[PDB]
Amino acid sequence: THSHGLFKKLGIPGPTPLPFLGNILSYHKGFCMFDMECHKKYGKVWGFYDGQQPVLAITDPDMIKTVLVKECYSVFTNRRPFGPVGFMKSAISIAEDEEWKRLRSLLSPTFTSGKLKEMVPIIAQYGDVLVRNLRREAETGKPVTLKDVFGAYSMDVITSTSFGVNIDSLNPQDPFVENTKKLPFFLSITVFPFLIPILEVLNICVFPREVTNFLRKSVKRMKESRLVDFLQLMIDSQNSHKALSDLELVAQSIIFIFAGYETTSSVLSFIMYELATHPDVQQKLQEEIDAVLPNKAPPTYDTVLQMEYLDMVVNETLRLFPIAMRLERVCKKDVEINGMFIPKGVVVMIPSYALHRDPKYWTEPEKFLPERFSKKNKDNIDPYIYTPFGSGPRNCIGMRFALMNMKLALIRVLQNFSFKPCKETQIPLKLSLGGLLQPEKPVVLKVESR
Ligand code: HEM
Ligand SMILES: CC(C)(C)OC(=O)N[C@@H](CS[C@H](Cc1ccccc1)C(=O)NCc1cccnc1)Cc1ccccc1
Repeated sequence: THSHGLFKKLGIPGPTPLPFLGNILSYHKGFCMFDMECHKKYGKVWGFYDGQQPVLAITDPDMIKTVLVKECYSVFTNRRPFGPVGFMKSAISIAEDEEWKRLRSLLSPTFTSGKLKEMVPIIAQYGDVLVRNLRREAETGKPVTLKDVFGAYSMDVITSTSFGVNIDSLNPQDPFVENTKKLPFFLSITVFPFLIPILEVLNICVFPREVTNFLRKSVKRMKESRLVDFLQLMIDSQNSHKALSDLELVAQSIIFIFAGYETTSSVLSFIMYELATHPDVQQKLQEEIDAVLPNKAPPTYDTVLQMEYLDMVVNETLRLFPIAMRLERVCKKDVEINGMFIPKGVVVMIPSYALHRDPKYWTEPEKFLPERFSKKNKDNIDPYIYTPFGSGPRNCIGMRFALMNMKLALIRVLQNFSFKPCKETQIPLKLSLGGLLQPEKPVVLKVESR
């Protein structure tokens, strides 16, 4: 301190920081709106402060490629630290430098296309659970809270694809549904991040210290009972890198569970909102599914990859609602990328949400228009502008699994039901002014049987 002269010095523009707070008062309308304003106010690069922490936004595709791919192992390797984490320091999304590179290696083969084709029959069976829990609400002409029913399915696939456990968590108190339920503080970190090590010597975990105590033992119950799913594929790996330890493995289990719980369910809710508020896209998708799977035939790994309009709908939804909002890398050395000095310790940020809604790359960016991703037009889309799964060595490892999971859900559900707005549906949907990509009011819709 005071780091607050850095961008003034480097000749990089940006909003003037308040003492201690930096620019965080500007987060009151949410990360997203702040980024969009800076992008129009300042242009291709700018700089702000989360407390004393300098953040350099970049929006040049080449420069973004340099950061995320070209200079990844050398400079922009780790994400911005947050804490206290405790033993979750060993989770892949959290770990750093060579220990991350190791965890990335030991867990990469789990996420292969071939391993994912063997999860399809299991992910298929809960697609049926999802339809019956839907019909019980459709036959009773009462509006439906999509996050609950998508959450219950997304919860079902996680427990199954990651440990073998098999519940219809919507309807009992099966010993597993509840510890995963615990699925203001985090803003006080930003002004006082010098207090993270304080909390790390106090063993306060941002992960409720009890959930983790439940699964550290629950895994070693499963580990010593067996002795097709993620835990097996990880136990099988630990049989050039030091093999995955037992606590290390639990920490990955925790990452996968959250990674694909609120994500899968949130995205599915954004897609169903768009398909209800655009009934022709919905009909057109329903037709393509009936063309590929006539007589409500069950989707397989290969018929899913055949559905091009389904892919367009998923991609365009993620353009509008990229649930990460930003990508970030901590610059670990004095570097120069594409003619611009970047001093060590700066956090480099890619404003994905702003870049997805930039009129300078998107005609009518607020409109939901799947055709942007027609095989005709899909080629003009800059892949360092549309980045819903990141890019380079540290992108979303669960990308293909998440696309596959969501699409199986949609096919099964669109085969059987159409989706209409209720009077209680929020149109236009508004994003949580807070810190997550979720709707302000939950998405509720009328569900009717075909
Ligand atoms: C629609 C669903 C999802 C979306 C849009 C999404 C998006 C992202 C993004 C943007 C990142 C940061 C990438 C970067 O920094 O370049 C990321 C990281 C990550 N994601 Fe996902 N994600 C989704 C679901 C999942 C799922 C289901 C898993 C399940 C295993 C998963 C596992 C991970 C991991 C482990 C990382 C950190 C990877 C690393 O640092 O090595 N994600 N995701
Ligand atoms: C800075 C602030 C306090 C505002 O929020 C964060 O601290 N958020 C990141 C920090 S790691 C996060 C750890 C985690 C585990 C369980 C519950 C919550 C969080 C993680 O592994 N999530 C996986 C994931 C989630 C979503 C998609 N794909 C994968 C989460 C993250 C974002 C983007 C890429 C990678 C991680």
